[PDB]
Amino acid sequence: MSKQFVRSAKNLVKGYSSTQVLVRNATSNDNHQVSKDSLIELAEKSYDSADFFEIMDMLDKRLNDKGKYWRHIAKALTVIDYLIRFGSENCVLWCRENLYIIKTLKEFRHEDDEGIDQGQIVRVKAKELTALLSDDERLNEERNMNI
Amino acid sequence: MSKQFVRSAKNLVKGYSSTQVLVRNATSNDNHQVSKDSLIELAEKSYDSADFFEIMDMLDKRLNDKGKYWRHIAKALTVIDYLIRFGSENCVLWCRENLYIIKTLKEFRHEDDEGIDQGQIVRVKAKELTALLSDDERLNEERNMNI
Repeated sequence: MSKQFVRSAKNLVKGYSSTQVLVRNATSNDNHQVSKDSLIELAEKSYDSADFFEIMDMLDKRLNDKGKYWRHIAKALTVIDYLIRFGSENCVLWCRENLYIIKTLKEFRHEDDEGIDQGQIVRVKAKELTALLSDDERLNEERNMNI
Repeated sequence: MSKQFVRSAKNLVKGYSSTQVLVRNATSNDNHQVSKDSLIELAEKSYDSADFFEIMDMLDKRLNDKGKYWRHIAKALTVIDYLIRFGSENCVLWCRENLYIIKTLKEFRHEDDEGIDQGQIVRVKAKELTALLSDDERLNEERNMNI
């Protein structure tokens, strides 16, 4: 039967739009962090009312991932970082609502494959992130010096 | 209000089709493993392009199950074995893309409440399956002599 579309056949089954996929691509399961361009492109779609909502929800679905998928949670936090600094005000306030999800990720355990502390990058980045969040002074200044 | 038929409602509320239900029943949380009949049924329905997609996703939605459901992950693997061995070629190529889910299952931790680990049953069938999967020569010979 047909062949190379099968990658995109998957996303259709679950009903992911290209915006949901670009987030799913940005938070991939490999190691390469997030591409420099993908972030500003998600920064643009953060203003787009429809896309915006698709983005936020996908990160929350990515933040509450298993112990095994440390990289989803690793990349997700860098994405959430780029939006609160470059994207819309909508982005910051969203995080403030479900702030407990980030505070919980401070303590993430995954030293199982096969002993290496892989889940520290998750802990540290979250702690590093929410530190930037809770303060009001350092937020508004960074945004003014970006746009 | 009603009695035994309420079971079907549970599968209704989540919007499960006949095939989506047959997958969940064969790949249930019992230790009896799948039925030989249920295998060739899902192998046959694998040819049907409508059912074909439901199966893969329901097998995928069951491979990333929690620690507690070790029996789901085991049967799901042994199911994919039958389809890569008997069913439509479409199935095999599906697996080649979501190989990241298969590769990671080589290791899997499950301390078993009573004090055991199976645990390995999940680990081992994965290792044994992908080893069969990765080879191009073993596949093409296996199917031609079965059809």
